Amino acid sequence: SGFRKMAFPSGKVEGCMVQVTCGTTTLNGLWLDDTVYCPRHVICTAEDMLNPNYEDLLIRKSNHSFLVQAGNVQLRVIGHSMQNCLLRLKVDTSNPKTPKYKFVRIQPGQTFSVLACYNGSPSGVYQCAMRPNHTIKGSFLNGSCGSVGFNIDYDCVSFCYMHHMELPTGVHAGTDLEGKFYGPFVDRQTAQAAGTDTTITLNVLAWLYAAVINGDRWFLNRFTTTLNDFNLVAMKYNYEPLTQDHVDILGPLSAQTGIAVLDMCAALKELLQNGMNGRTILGSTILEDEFTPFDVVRQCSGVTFQ
Amino acid sequence: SGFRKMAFPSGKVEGCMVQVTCGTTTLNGLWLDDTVYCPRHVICTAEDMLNPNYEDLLIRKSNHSFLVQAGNVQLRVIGHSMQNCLLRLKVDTSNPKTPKYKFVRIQPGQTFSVLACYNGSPSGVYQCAMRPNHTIKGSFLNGSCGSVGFNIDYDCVSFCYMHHMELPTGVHAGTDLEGKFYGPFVDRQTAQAAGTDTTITLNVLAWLYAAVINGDRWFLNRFTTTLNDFNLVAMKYNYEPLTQDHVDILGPLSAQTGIAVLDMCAALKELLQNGMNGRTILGSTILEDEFTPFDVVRQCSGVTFQ
Repeated sequence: SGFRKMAFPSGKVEGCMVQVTCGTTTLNGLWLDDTVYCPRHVICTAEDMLNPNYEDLLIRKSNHSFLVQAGNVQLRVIGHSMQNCLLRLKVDTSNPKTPKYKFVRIQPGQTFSVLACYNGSPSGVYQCAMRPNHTIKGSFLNGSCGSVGFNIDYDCVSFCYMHHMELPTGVHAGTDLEGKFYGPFVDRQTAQAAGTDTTITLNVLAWLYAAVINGDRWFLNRFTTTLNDFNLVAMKYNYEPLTQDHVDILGPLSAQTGIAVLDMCAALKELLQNGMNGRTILGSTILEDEFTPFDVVRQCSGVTFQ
Repeated sequence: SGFRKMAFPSGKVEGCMVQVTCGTTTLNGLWLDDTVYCPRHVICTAEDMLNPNYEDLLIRKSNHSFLVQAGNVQLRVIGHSMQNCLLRLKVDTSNPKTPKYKFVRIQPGQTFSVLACYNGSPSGVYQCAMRPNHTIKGSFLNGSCGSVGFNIDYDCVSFCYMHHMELPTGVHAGTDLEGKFYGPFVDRQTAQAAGTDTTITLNVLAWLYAAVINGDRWFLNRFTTTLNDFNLVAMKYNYEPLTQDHVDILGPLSAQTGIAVLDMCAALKELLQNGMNGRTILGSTILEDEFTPFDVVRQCSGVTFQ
């Protein structure tokens, strides 16, 4: 029982963190086998960030312009190249702690764990979701550029995010591990605001299912709804439109609880229209949208508390 | 700038988790140097255990009775004993991944990270607090017994909790690493239940200081209060009584912000009596109580772990 915003154990990622410095700029890098990945803006001074031309800035660097350190130990750079917004540095030694891994680009609304680091040293791990507008909703730790986001399946680490920039509203922007930004953001220190954001409907429904599996049914009702009528209501509350695909993804949770998906949608519609009347669900006074259906299945019992 | 709920990097603890099996009962154990620590109820019946006689049951147990597995390696048990509600199994191999560590007994209100584990394999990590009623609102499923809670200072892991039981309300109970339960709970099936709980005043105050440090300061006012008058109000809202010792613990945050603790208490009184009137504090609509003064100091000062 219980339900928490839990992250994946971070050990496999801890053993890959390093520090990368170019000039007076230092940030975190990810060391896998014989390569170190980091934001290309490490080659930029705050000044450069106003209107940088990375091709021109990088051609002026040599392998020895980069100092990579694992702890207090320097790793010699023997090659370098830029891949989109990432710098790939080949080093002369391999990381024996490299886990089995994959690079994946996640979709908005999906969740991942972030190992926040400073100067190549881990400070903490937290769980978050890629917002529909491609930003991450929490507050990052100072100097966390280069810290990465990941999910773990069995013993394979799927890296999906590298932190690059800080946004005006205080939200954060970054890229996947091929160096492509999530969202309409670029690595230039200029005002760029996030598009409008929405509540992740699929996740809110997943979470209501978690509450039922854990024994609570107070918010259910005797009504049902069509997908269309649900969207007509939910979209008035800034919720992402719900699609049949989303409905299909909720199949397993629906089968485990005996509550048809559209019946749970009728419950959510009422919660949006009438509020929670001072009550809580899974300890929260507001509807939570940072747990995917997969997160709920992984954390909750496969046996509903009837 | 930067502040959110985080767990400590779990790598150092992941390297200490093992699976301990006695017949049909399998749970988790903590492997440090040549000793494996685990809940003594690992030696109990099949899916139940009403009033077991532990000292008697241990007699009919040989070292060979205990199957300990670290990853895919069997660890040969060469000794066993009981220490309060824990079993200490001596194994023939000292854990190569043993971190610098200490065993500490935390106090109510204090926080720690929990590494949820099943079959000796780490599954997730989250931050939680020891509730004033000596239970933790964790997230645990069958097979999680033996999972541990800890804090990390520099490179030293302070273990403070080992998981043993789930109570009727879905909250959790366990012991320190000397095998002594937190609270009046016992490792047997009884009618034991969690007592009433209170909000952790000290932590709510620490969080308001975190808010101020991060620029969220609309709730501050020009007044103050006596401790007694604050408690008269807080207690009506089911907040733990604030003591002079708690006021002292907040000294570092009060000094950093220049806001006297009793002045912050006056701000909190106003929040409890009038609510937020729509506004938010660090993005929250409610007052958070699972960040200690130390968590705030560590996070807002940028500490990392080696």
